[PDB]
Amino acid sequence: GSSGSSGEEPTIGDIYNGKVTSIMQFGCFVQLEGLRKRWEGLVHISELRREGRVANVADVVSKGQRVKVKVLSFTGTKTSLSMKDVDQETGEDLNPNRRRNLV
Repeated sequence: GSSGSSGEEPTIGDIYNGKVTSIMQFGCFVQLEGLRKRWEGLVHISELRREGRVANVADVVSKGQRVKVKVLSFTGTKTSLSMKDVDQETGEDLNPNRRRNLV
């Protein structure tokens, strides 16, 4: 039937609020809030700081700390999230330009 109002699943390009549940030596798992369907994504070490040299995620994020991330792409049981893209102040979109990677 003709009906949308998507909500259960996250929207690509949109920003959402989350929190770090597990800090991995590489990245950190951030759980999304609000959405009905509990979604848990992971933030690679490349999605923390700008093109440079990152020491460790430990200092980058804490356990049970509230953070703002953006829905990069959603596919089946795979939910991506970006932190550096979402300013950790007001949650503004720090992505003026971007191009797909693979289809």
